[PDB]
This record gives sequence, C-alpha cells and structure tokens, in this order.
Amino acid sequence: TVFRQENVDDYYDTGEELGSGQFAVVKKCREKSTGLQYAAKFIKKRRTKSSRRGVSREDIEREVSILKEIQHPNVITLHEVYENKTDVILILELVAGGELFDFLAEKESLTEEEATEFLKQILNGVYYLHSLQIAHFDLKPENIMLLDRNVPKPRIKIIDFGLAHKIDFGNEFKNIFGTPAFVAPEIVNYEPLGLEADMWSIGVITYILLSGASPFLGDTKQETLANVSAVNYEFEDEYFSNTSALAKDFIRRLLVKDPKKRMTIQDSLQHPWIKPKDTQQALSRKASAVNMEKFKKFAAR
Ligand SMILES: Nc1ncnc2c1ncn2[C@@H]1O[C@H](COP(=O)(O)OP(=O)(O)O)[C@@H](O)[C@H]1O
Ligand SMILES: [Mg+2]
Repeated sequence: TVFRQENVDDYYDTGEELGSGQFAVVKKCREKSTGLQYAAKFIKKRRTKSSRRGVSREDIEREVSILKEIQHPNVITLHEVYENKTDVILILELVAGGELFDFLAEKESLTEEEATEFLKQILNGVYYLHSLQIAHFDLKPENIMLLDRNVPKPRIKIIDFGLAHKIDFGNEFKNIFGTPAFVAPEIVNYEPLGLEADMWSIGVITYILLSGASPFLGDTKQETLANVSAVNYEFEDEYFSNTSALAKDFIRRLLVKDPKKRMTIQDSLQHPWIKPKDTQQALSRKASAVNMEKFKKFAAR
C-alpha cells in the first residue's frame, strides 16, 4: 500500500507523549486544517528483511487494514496514515481520558450495576469486532481506555490493534504473544487460536474489576503460565464477600479451558448478570459491590 508520502509535520503539530510500545511511540497531535486532536502512533519500520528491530511491513499492514475496516463507538478509528524512510505513522482517534481502571479507582465505591455499565461497552466493542471475524488478542486493562473522563457517563474505547488478526477459516493460527496473566490457556499451550481467546481475557478483566486480585498471577512467569493452563483460580472470601452469584457465574462461563465450551460474545450479552431477566436478579446486581479497597491497591501497581 501507498500510504501518504507527505511530511506529517506539514499537517499536524505534535505534542505530549501518550504512551509507548516495543517499536512504537504515541504522541498527542493537533490537525492544522481543523484544530482537532488525534493520537499519532509512530511505528519503527524494520529496515532489512534480515534485521531484528522494527515491525515488518506485513505486521504494519495488518494493523492498518483492520483499523480501516472498523467503525464503532467503542473502538478507536484510524484517521490517516503517513510514511517516511524510517516510520509508518498512524493518526488514530485520541482517547484522552486515560485507563478505565484508573478512573474507577478514584471512586469511593462501585456497585456491580455501575461496573456492568462500563463492562457492557467493552462487550459491545468486542461483539462488533467478532461479528467481523476480528480477534483483538491483547485485551487487558491498559487497552481499555476512556474517551473523556470529565463527562457524567464516560465512553469506553478499546485501543491497540497491534496483535489483532482476522480469523482465516481454513488455516490454523498459533503464536506466542500477550501478557501471561491475561492470555487464555490455548496461548499458554501453543494451540490453535480464534475469537475465544478474547472471551477468556474479558473473564480475567471482569474478575479483577470486581476483586482487585489477578486470578492466575504467580510469583514467576512460569507459575502464571501453569495457573492459567490448570485454570487454577478461586473466589476467595476476603476478595469476593460482597459479589453476586450472577457475577461469579458470568466469570465461570468465561474462565473455561476448552475454547469450544467457553461463552461466546453473543451469549455474554444475554447472560443475566448483563441483562437481568427479572426484578430480583436486577436488585442483586444493584446491591452487590466491588471490593474497592483491594481494587485501589491493584490500580496503583
Ligand atoms: N488512540 C490512543 N489514544 C491515547 N493513547 C493511546 C492511543 N493508542 C495508544 N495509546 C497509548 O500508547 C500505548 C502504546 O500504543 P499501542 O498501540 O499499545 O502500541 P503496541 O501495539 O506496540 O502495544 C498504549 O498502551 C496507550 O498508552
Ligand atoms: Mg500496547
């Protein structure tokens, strides 16, 4: 693909650093023609097919091609792409409100009803992605951000499509990637991957959101890999004493070793914790609350 060959600085004024990836740095920028703010992701090109630094042409194209296709309120959009000798620069929708968990950590308390209002928007972004056969493959708290933390009902934006893949019916995909505490057993075990891995990671995010504890985290990476593979977790009372039974059921349906038996995105949206079937189930979710004291500790780590 020819991407834009002009200098990005002819069109944007860049500002403060937002974040960084292994071969990427993300900066805030302002488009000169509109005065509107975006995020510029500068990805270092590899340089020789022979080299070890930088991202391959294939991998940059895959990320661009996926973002280009997506148009949904809970996922970032791609605005423009530029290229020079050293970098491909993606101009992305800016997510200016930081990480969801940091915003929630600034609260006094959070009921499960309040928590599901945020979690439902994650589920809506992923439902959109899976309906297009896109696996995100790096769902974790740092990639769940807020468009604007100053509004009364902040909107979730899923970011970071650098590991995302369109599922190819017809070939198997296997690869090592992602953060050990947040990946599914099929990643841990180098088995065929699909849309199910995303579902497992949502189960981990939800477990943390309610408890402030990471369910599979060990003292070493090896122990974390071994806990994930064995599905070795529990809901210990210290952490989950105010958690509804519906919330444990939702998590248990996601934290399932066999991908074929795990809950899909369409079913997660119909689960009674998300969509209560009667007034009694709705009151259980309204009265139940997150373990805020432990949650704050987790968000400061
Ligand atoms: N659209 C965005 N808005 C605000 N911050 C962003 C945006 N995209 C990425 N970032 C920040 O930059 C970091 C690095 O970008 P990311 O896309 O995660 O790169 P990688 O694909 O290499 O992991 C993210 O973890 C986040 O902190
Ligand atoms: Mg990232």
